[PDB]
Amino acid sequence: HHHHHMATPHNSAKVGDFAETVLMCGDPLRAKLIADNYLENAKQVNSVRGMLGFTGTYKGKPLSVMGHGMGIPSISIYAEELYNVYKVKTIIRVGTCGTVDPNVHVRDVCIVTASGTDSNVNRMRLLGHDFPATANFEVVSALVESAKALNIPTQVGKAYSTDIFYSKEQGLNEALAQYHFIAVEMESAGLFPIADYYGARAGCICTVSDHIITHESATPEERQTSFQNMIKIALEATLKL
Amino acid sequence: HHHHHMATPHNSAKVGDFAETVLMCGDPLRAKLIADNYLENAKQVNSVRGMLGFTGTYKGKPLSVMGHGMGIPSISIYAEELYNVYKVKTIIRVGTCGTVDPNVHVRDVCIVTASGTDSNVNRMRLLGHDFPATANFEVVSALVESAKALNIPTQVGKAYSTDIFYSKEQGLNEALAQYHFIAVEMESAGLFPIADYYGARAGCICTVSDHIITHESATPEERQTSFQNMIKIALEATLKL
Amino acid sequence: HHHHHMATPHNSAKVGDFAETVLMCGDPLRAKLIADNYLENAKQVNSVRGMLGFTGTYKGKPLSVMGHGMGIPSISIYAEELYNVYKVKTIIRVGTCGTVDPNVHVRDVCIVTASGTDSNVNRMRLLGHDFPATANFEVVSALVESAKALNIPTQVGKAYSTDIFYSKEQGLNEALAQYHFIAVEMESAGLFPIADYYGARAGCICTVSDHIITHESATPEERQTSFQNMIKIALEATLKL
Amino acid sequence: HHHHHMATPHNSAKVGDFAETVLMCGDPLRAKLIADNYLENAKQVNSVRGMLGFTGTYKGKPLSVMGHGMGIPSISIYAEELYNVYKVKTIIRVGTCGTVDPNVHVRDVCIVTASGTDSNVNRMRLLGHDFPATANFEVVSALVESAKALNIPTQVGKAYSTDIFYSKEQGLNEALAQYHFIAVEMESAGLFPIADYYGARAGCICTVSDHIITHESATPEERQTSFQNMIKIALEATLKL
Amino acid sequence: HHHHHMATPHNSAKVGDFAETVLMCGDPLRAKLIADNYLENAKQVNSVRGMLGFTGTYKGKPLSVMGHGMGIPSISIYAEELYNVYKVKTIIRVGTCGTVDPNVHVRDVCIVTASGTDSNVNRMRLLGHDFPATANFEVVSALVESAKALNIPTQVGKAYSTDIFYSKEQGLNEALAQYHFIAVEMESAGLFPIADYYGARAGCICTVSDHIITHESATPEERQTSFQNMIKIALEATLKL
Amino acid sequence: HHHHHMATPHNSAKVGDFAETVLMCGDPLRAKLIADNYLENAKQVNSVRGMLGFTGTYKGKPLSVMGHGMGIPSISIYAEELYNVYKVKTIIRVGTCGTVDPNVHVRDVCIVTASGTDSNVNRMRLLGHDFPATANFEVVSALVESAKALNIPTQVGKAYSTDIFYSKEQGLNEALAQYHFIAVEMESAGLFPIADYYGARAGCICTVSDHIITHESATPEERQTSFQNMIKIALEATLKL
Ligand SMILES: O=c1[nH]cnc2c1ncn2[C@@H]1O[C@H](CO)[C@@H](O)[C@H]1O
Ligand SMILES: O=c1[nH]cnc2c1ncn2[C@@H]1O[C@H](CO)[C@@H](O)[C@H]1O
Ligand SMILES: O=c1[nH]cnc2c1ncn2[C@@H]1O[C@H](CO)[C@@H](O)[C@H]1O
Ligand SMILES: O=c1[nH]cnc2c1ncn2[C@@H]1O[C@H](CO)[C@@H](O)[C@H]1O
Ligand SMILES: O=c1[nH]cnc2c1ncn2[C@@H]1O[C@H](CO)[C@@H](O)[C@H]1O
Ligand SMILES: O=c1[nH]cnc2c1ncn2[C@@H]1O[C@H](CO)[C@@H](O)[C@H]1O
Ligand SMILES: [Cl-]
Ligand SMILES: [Cl-]
Ligand SMILES: [Cl-]
Ligand SMILES: [Cl-]
Ligand SMILES: [Cl-]
Ligand SMILES: [Cl-]
Ligand SMILES: [Cl-]
Ligand SMILES: [Cl-]
Ligand SMILES: [Cl-]
Ligand SMILES: [Cl-]
Ligand SMILES: [Cl-]
Ligand SMILES: [Cl-]
Ligand SMILES: [Cl-]
Ligand SMILES: [Cl-]
Ligand SMILES: [Cl-]
Ligand SMILES: [Cl-]
Ligand SMILES: [Cl-]
Ligand SMILES: [Cl-]
Repeated sequence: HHHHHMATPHNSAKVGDFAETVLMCGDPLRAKLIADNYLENAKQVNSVRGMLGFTGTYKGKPLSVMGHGMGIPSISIYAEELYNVYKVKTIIRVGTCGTVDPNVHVRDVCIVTASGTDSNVNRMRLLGHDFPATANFEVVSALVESAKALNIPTQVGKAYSTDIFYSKEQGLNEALAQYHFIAVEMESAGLFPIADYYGARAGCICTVSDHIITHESATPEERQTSFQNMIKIALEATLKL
Repeated sequence: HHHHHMATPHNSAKVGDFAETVLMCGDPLRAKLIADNYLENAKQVNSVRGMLGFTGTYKGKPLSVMGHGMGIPSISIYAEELYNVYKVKTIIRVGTCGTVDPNVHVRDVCIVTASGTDSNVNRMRLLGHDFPATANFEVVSALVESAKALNIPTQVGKAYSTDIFYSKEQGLNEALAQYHFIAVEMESAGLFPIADYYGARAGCICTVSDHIITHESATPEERQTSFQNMIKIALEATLKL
Repeated sequence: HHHHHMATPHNSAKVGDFAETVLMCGDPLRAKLIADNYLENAKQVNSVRGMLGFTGTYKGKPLSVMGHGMGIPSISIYAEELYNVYKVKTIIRVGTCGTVDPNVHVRDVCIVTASGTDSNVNRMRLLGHDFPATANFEVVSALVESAKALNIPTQVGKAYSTDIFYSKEQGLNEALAQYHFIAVEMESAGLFPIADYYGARAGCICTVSDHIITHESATPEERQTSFQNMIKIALEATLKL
Repeated sequence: HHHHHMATPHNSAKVGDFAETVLMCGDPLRAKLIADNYLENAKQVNSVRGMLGFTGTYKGKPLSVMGHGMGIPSISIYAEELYNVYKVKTIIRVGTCGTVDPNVHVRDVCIVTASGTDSNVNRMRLLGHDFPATANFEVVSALVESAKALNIPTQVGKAYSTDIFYSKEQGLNEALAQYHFIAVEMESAGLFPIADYYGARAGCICTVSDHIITHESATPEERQTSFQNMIKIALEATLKL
Repeated sequence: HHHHHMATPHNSAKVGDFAETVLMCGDPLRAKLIADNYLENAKQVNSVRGMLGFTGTYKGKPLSVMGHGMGIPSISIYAEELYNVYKVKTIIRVGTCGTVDPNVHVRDVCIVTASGTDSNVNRMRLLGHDFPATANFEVVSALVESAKALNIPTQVGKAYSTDIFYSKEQGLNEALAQYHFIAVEMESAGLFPIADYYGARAGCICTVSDHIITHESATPEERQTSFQNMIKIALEATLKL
Repeated sequence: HHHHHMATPHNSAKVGDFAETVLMCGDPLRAKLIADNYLENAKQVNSVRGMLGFTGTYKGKPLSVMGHGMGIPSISIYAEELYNVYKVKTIIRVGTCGTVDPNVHVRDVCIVTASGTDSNVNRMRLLGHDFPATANFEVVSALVESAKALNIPTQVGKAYSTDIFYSKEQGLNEALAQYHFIAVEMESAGLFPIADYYGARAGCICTVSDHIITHESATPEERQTSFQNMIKIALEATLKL
């Protein structure tokens, strides 16, 4: 039939169709790959706007995975709905990033403790002041401990979520490196304050695809291996959450 | 084969695969509907991240149509690439919007002359000052004249592009209405300054899906009819551009 | 007698003494020149603070012309009063400007679609966000069509209204040129949002007196000819409004 | 002859035609009244844009008086030129103001020690920080001592220079009163930093025309008497400067 | 002798007189209490401005303790010097705080993951953007694990470092509670970015003295017991760092 | 006994223990030196946090002296309490400063008319606008006249109160010098608006310890002599207040 129930303007899943724990990545096609290779009992629960989402189990524990699109405004829509309408308790963003830090390398796995931003969305939430987009400590710890159990080294520290992929901003990379921001992406800084609003949990893990300073770049095969390592860390972390 | 050439990180189209004129809408599935119903000579030229794009002709004139995702950061990626890598000259954003204006109604067609925003991306381009995201006059005029020839009434005026769909901002709707902003969406304010940077052209036309104040809402069938009217205006406008 | 009725602190005209359409220029002595050479049935209706204003007819249609002084705060006083107390419907600012754009030349006529600014007055109107000072489309179109009928070429695009004539701001000219701002003046960005507040119309047309980058400068005779061309465009446009 | 030498775009006076000490008021017609009633040896030195200026002597000492128009951008043009081109050393702004302070009354004379503002012009001068627009102490003291010698009571304290005469700003009056701002005007905050830039001196004295809270208002005759008291204080102060 | 060597304007300690790990609290008299009750091998190494500092050992491991005064500017001076001149590697701020969170109680121990602020110091470090003042994960984890081993419950989450103890800011407490800020203090947000600049580590642990909403307040004896619990957690954590 | 009455969280003095006039300096040990050498009838009235305060008489007139610590947040606590709880009428800050002005020299005495800042505390008080931290004119005049009677030359003008002693800010010194800021310190800009809030008086006098540009620096003996000159000016000024 040409029409289905819509719980939100952006998601056709019914309440109850999402697990309490959700992995989100920017690319919905990567969400499908995760579901098709790591979940059992899996069903597709959303395809509105092509933003594929799936619910199943990982090692028997309910888990959903869904795309979030690119940028703070896009993840904010999807995450707000997940926490509010779908009653999700924990979201882990899984993704890729650039780096400027001189001691972070392509293929490294970065576990995000907090994320800076050039967006205004968090100033709007705290009377114009500085509101740190901060990962939940239990989520950070679950990711760190899972990586340790898997013998996968990790970088742990700050990300920077920009609204502008194609930066023209003189001095930005130098400041990010001086203060040891390890990951440049476009979303985490929008996710963490929404989790706070709902009394819920969020974190982020990313693999470095490109070094913005040295120009080093992971090949497609290296990116696949990096994502496999990262996704295994995230999946194992969900068992602790 | 498991790998194709990538002209950008987000688009597998080769240079030359996009026409000089492009319609963009947020929903890639709507881009497909536009291509499948209004273009001839059509081919799919991108599917990276599910962000479908197509190139063909409308009444014999080359025209592309592609999704842009939700929010300023997402459209900025895709539009920057279209102007820079693909040498596009004109982008018309086609979409839906809310309204707060007391004399704008659900199903109305809004032609955007400029768009306000709560994003920082334009302050970053003009030394922290106010940079109006302004549609190109030839594009605005082409849309206005096409609607006149089709006997479709239009509202012509300002939009507001927000980073936050799920607004919690007291007083925003009252200020938007007081100054007669006619459309609330999430993208135009990011598109117009990129067109300026490249010495190129952009505009936006949107149909009102929801009245944010009165709670009126277009049914699915009404939204389809509204989109048909709007897309015909946009398509006819491309013949003048 | 040493005292006359004052409808506002800045204007001795009685309500009804201003036509529904008004041209405003910064120099009150230029307002007098316009009245003395282009209006019939003309009377001086204000001289408070030397800010001369006149009401008569252009080709039989009621039209006023008045000075506005230099800068956003000055035009804001006079325009607020015109719309609020005097019930004016349409104001066209007529003036001179500088340019930094590499393809705009001294003596060019610029029709303003929107104006940026370094003033805070528009942030104050929209909860601290970006509020584009946007000309009314009917006014822009009337100016464009009048110039076409007169065979006078025009540049159509963005202005920048600064609070600081004597700029010391490194990088400003480069950013303005990069984004193709065509006119540098001091007032339009304050006028357009006031028109919006009152549900009324405004626009601006300016002639380039000086190229800020190349140092080219119109002679007094060239400025007179430029103003004659511009004023004829504006006057003819009022017949359409 | 239809053309005269222009030392600046806004002033036809030749260098040397302005005294080292200048009184400026917003209304050029008031500048004429001051010249015609208090100066000897007087000549009109500017009439561009109707912004009348005069040079003569007060009690034998060279003194100029000129209008400055309304608002920070207007006074900034004229004062920048006076200090830079005309080599002026001291400017005293003489004007009218409103008040919100519960212990300041209509007809009071206010001597300004510093002026707040809603303009961005001073942030632009100090890397975005707070730059207090501060009167020169010798000027303040000369005004205070002159008023004492004339037995004229004065209020001494902060002004607030707004870009928006027609305020719509909730809470502004309450904050201004809480911190004992004594005068509301539109110019001093732009004058004092320009004097600083040139290593020169500035101050301001104003008479209260209106109480913004109680709605009390000076009659025309009361405003004349107030201005007479204020101008005598300013004139006597110039003899000390 | 009336004069001693000064390695910095604020500290008479010689380089080498501070251990690589330092506890800092606002009250220098509390620093003395910590040294006199928990350190062996202890000596006073600074008394400039009364800002007492001490170096000794805790369970044999070198450890310093010093006051930092109240507010971001004060801690910034002392911490900058400790990392830069004294080559410190790890600073743990130990202190007291208020809370607004409905589920945080007087006497609770809060381990800070990141701290918001109303200061501009971090915007100045990151081109005007949002720079989250973020604790080092190893420090956070050491505090969490030490509290667990001591069977002391802890709250783990965000602090807010204000410049204004005596807040008059309507809506601040409501926003802080909505986003589950657990601790209100005046310093952590200045410490963490300095540690980042030096490639070093910092964290913060605080005990709740007052509930800002309910008005509950710890008695002097309760504050002593709370501080004893907190200091034992911090001291044990230093053995892991 | 291990516990005393606390009128505030930071001051054990009882109401009435502070005189209506107070000198404050950053270093509490310097407050003690002032009390021990210039006051009679003196008693120590506070030692909480080591922030020594004393009350006695100078030439028979009640006078207190107390430390304020370093930075705007610290002085704000102590001064707010002094005006609010202790009913103080006049505070003179006495301190040291740097200078960048080319005509200000080490050992000079600077009397502050107003102070700029990089803090947000004054924007928070005036709806986000520019609120000049302005000394009371009677206090400034008392300091100026006292220095004259003592034959001590003074510089009179603007200070700049920074949150960051260890500046890394390119261009700051050049802007401060261009606009003739004479003193760089960390506190005055926080004191003056608090005095305004309470309808009370404040000022500041400082001696130049270091020239930030030329690197000149006062020796310890020169700083002692400078402080003696400055404190005598301040003490004599209190007799006029
Ligand atoms: O260098 C980078 N900058 C910004 N985002 C990045 C970068 N590298 C990876 N991403 C991630 O991939 C998308 C953009 O291609 C964004 O969604 C972001 O999450
Ligand atoms: O009320 C509205 N606010 C913001 N965006 C809207 C609204 N109505 C339609 N859109 C449009 O649809 C997407 C969000 O659903 C956004 O991409 C925007 O373009
Ligand atoms: O380059 C320019 N900058 C700013 N304003 C200008 C410029 N050229 C012309 N005007 C116009 O003339 C007055 C100032 O002389 C301003 O009122 C503005 O409208
Ligand atoms: O209440 C007032 N607000 C703002 N400016 C005022 C006020 N009263 C007097 N002026 C003064 O008069 C002009 C405006 O009429 C401005 O130039 C200002 O200097
Ligand atoms: O509610 C509170 N607000 C701000 N700082 C606080 C609060 N409670 C404790 N502190 C802490 O104690 C000092 C101020 O008394 C500050 O140094 C801060 O660290
Ligand atoms: O150059 C300077 N910058 C900032 N503060 C200074 C300077 N010189 C003196 N002080 C003063 O001394 C303390 C810092 O050492 C601050 O409290 C300030 O009042
Ligand atoms: Cl992805
Ligand atoms: Cl589905
Ligand atoms: Cl990049
Ligand atoms: Cl769409
Ligand atoms: Cl494809
Ligand atoms: Cl909404
Ligand atoms: Cl003009
Ligand atoms: Cl008249
Ligand atoms: Cl210029
Ligand atoms: Cl006047
Ligand atoms: Cl003349
Ligand atoms: Cl008003
Ligand atoms: Cl403490
Ligand atoms: Cl010592
Ligand atoms: Cl509080
Ligand atoms: Cl001191
Ligand atoms: Cl005591
Ligand atoms: Cl410094």
